[PDB]
Amino acid sequence: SVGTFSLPALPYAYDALEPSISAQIMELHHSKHHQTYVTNLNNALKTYSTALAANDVPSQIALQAAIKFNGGGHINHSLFWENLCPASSPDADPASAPELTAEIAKTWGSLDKFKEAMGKALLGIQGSGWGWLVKEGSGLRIVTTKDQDPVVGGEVPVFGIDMWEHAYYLQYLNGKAAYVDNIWKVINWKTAEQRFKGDREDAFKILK
Amino acid sequence: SVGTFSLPALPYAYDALEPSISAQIMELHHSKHHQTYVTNLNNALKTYSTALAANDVPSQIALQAAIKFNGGGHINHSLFWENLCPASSPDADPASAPELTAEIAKTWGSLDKFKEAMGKALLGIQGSGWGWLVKEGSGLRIVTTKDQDPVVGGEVPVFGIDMWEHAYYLQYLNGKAAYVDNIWKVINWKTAEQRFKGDREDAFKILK
Amino acid sequence: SVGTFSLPALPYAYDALEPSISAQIMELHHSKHHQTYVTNLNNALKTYSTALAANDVPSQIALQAAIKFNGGGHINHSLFWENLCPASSPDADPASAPELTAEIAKTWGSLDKFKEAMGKALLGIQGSGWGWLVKEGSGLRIVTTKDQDPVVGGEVPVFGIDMWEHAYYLQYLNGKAAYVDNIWKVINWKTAEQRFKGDREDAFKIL
Amino acid sequence: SVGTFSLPALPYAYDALEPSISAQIMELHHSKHHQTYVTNLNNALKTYSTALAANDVPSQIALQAAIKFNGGGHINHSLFWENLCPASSPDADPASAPELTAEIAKTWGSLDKFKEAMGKALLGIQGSGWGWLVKEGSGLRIVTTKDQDPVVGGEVPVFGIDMWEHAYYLQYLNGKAAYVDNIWKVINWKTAEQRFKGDREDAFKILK
Ligand SMILES: [Mn+2]
Ligand SMILES: [Mn+2]
Ligand SMILES: [Mn+2]
Ligand SMILES: [Mn+2]
Repeated sequence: SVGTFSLPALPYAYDALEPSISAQIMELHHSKHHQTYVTNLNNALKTYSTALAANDVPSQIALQAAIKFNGGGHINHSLFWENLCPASSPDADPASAPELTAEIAKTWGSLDKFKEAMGKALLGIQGSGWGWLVKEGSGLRIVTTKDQDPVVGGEVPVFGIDMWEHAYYLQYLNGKAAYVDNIWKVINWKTAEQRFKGDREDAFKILK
Repeated sequence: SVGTFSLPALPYAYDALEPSISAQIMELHHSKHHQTYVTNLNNALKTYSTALAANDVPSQIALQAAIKFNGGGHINHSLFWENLCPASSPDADPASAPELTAEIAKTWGSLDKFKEAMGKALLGIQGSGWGWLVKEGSGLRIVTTKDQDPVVGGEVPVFGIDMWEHAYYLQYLNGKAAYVDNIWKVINWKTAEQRFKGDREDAFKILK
Repeated sequence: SVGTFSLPALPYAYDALEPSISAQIMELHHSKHHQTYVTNLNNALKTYSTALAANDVPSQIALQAAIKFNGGGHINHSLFWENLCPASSPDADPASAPELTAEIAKTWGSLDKFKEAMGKALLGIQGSGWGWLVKEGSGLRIVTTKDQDPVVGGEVPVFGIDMWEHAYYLQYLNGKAAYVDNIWKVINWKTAEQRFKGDREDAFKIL
Repeated sequence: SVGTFSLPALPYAYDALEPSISAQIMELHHSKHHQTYVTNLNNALKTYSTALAANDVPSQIALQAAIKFNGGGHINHSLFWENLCPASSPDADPASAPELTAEIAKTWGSLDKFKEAMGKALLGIQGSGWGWLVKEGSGLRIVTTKDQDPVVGGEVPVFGIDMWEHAYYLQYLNGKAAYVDNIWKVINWKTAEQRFKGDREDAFKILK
C-alpha cells in the first residue's frame, strides 16, 4: 500500500560518530529532521494517489514539491546514515574500498585531490544542499544538489555529505570547513565500495 | 483508469482565427504540439502509477519533470483554445466581460493600460513560456510561467497567451510584438468573464 | 571606488533582542555571516569591474552568482537589523505603524490573520530563504525569496524575516515555529511604517 | 569602452549550409535574432556601468538577467556559426578531428553512439535551449543549457547545436528529429578539434 515508509534505525548509537559529529546533532538530525521527512513523505504520497486515481493533473503538479522535498530528504538521509560509521571502525578506512579508490585515483590523481575537490564543492554550495560522489556510466563525478533534491536519475550515488546548517551548526557554528575536515574520519568506505560496485537499484535497496 | 486524456476538439475551425493566427499555425499547434503533450502525459501517468504502488520514490521524483511539462502543456493549451474565438464573434467584444473589464480598469487604469502592461510582460519572457491574467482572491495580477509550467499554485487563471515561438513564428517570423498586437482581436472575453466569476475548480472543468 | 561596502553596526547591543533571539546568535549572525557577505561582495565587485571594462562577458556571467548571493546577503541582513528592536521598545508596538497596519487590516482582515499568513509562508520555505512583507504599487504582499536573493525589482521591502537555519538553530533547534512566534515581539514597526511610506530608493538608502 | 560589441559576419554565405539549414533561417537567425542579442547586450552593459559606479547593488542584481540572456545569446550564436560549415567542405568530415573523435569513441563507443546520445539530449530539452559537447578536464560530456545560458564556467565548449524553435521551425516545422539528423552534415569538425585541443579562453577568442 502507498506511503508506509518508516524512519530507519541508525546502524550505531547517537554518540557513536563523536568527536566528528556530536550526539545532540545526530539525535536531532535523525529523530526530528529525518522523521519529519518520512511522515510528510507518506502524507503527500497518499494524497497523490487520490489525485492520480481522479486524473486530477493540477493537484498532482501542486503536490510535486512536497514529494520531491520530503522524498528526497528520506532518500538522502537514508543514504547518509549508511555511509557513516565510527572513526574506530575498519569501515572508516579507505582500504575497505580498493576498487572505488582506484577509480578515484584514476579520476582525480589521488585520494587527497578528490577530497580537496569535494571539499571545495561542499563549501561552495549556496544555501542548503548536498554534495555527492556519484558513478555516471563507469566514471566518477562530484555533484551537488540543492535543498533535499536527490541525485538525478541515471547516476549511482556512492556517498553523500549533508551541508544543511542543521548538520553541523550546533557543534561547528559557522565553521563548515572544520565540519568537512572532520567528517572524513567517519565516512563508511565499505558502504561506498559496495555502492560503486552495484547499480542504481542496488544503491536504493536500503529504502526497502 | 489512469492516463486516458485525449485531445479536445477546437471550438472553431482551424482557419477561424484568421487573420490574427493562420490556419497552418492553428492546425500544427493543436494536432501536433498539444497532441504530443496529451500522449506523453498519458505515458508518464501510467509509468507513475507503477512507481507509486511500488513505493518507488526515486522513479516518482524522476518522472515529475515529464508530468509537469506534459501535464502543464495539456492544461495550458486546453485553457488557451477556450479563451480564443473568431474576431467577428460577439465573444471577442470586451463588453461581453463587464465585471472583469471594470476590475481591470480599477487595477491598471483602463483596458488599454492593461493591454500595454500585459504586452510588456509577454515580450519580456526569455525563452519559452506563457503570459496569464489571473485572479488572486478578488484581485487581478499579470503573471508569466516558463515552458509549460501551469498556473496551479491556487490562482484562478482568467486567460493566457502562448509565447512559445511555435505559436507565431510561421506567420510573424521573429515579430512577436506584431503577434501580441494581433491576438487581442481574438481574445474570448466571454470565457474570461466566466473564469473571473468562478473559482479555480470551475476553470479546470475544461479538462473533463 | 569599487567594492567598499562595510558591515553596518547594529542599532542595539548583541543581547538586546533576548529572549526572542539570543546574544550568541546575534553576534555570529552579524559578525561572521553578514561580515562574510560584505567581504565576498566587495571581492566580486572588484573582479567584475575589470571584466566589465574588458568586455569580458563570460567572466561577467560567471561572477553573477557571487554578486547576487553576497549582494543579496548584504542587502537582506542590512534591512533585517533595522526592522528588529528590543521587545520593550515603543518601536515594537504596531501602533507605531498606523498607516501600514491599516493597510494590513484592509488586506488580510486583521494583524493576527496577516501574522499567521506570513508565518505560513516562512514555515513553508524549503531550504534556506527569507520571508518579506512588500509593497507593490499601493498594495501589500507576502513573498519569499530563496537563499540570499533580494526582493525583486519593483517591490518595496517593508520588513523581512530570515529563515536560514543559522538565524535560529542555536536557540530553537529544529523548532522554527517557536522562532517565528517569538520574532513578532522584536519586529521594528516604526521602521516598517517608514519603509511603507517611502519608495524603493528610500528603503535601500541604508547601504 | 563598455558595450561595443558588433554582429560578426558569418564565415559563409546565408545559403552555404543548405540543404540542412535553409538560407531563410540563416538570415533571420543571424541578422535578426543574433543582432538583437548584440544590441540588447550593449545597452545592458552600459546601464550596468552606471549602476556599478553608483554603488547600486540592487540595480546590478536586477540587470543580471539581461546580461546573461543577451550575453549568452551572443556567446552561443558566435560559437554556433563557427562550428558549422558547408556539408561539401573537408571541415565537415569528422576525419578533420582525429584526437576528438578518438576521445568520443573511447567515451561513447563510437561516433554513431555519441550522435545517438547527443540527439537524445537535444530532443529532450524542454522549452528553449542548447545542447553542447564540452570538455571537463580530459573528459567529454554532453550537457544542455536552458534559454541562452552559456556553458558553465569551467567547461570548454567543443560544439553546440541550437534547439530553439527559431533554429528550425520554418524548415522542419515541429520535426526537430529531422533537423538534428540533418545538422550533423554541417558540423564543423575542424572547429571542434581546435577547441578540444585548446582551453576555455582559446574558445572564447572568437568574441574578439
Ligand atoms: Mn539533513
Ligand atoms: Mn503552444
Ligand atoms: Mn542570515
Ligand atoms: Mn538561436
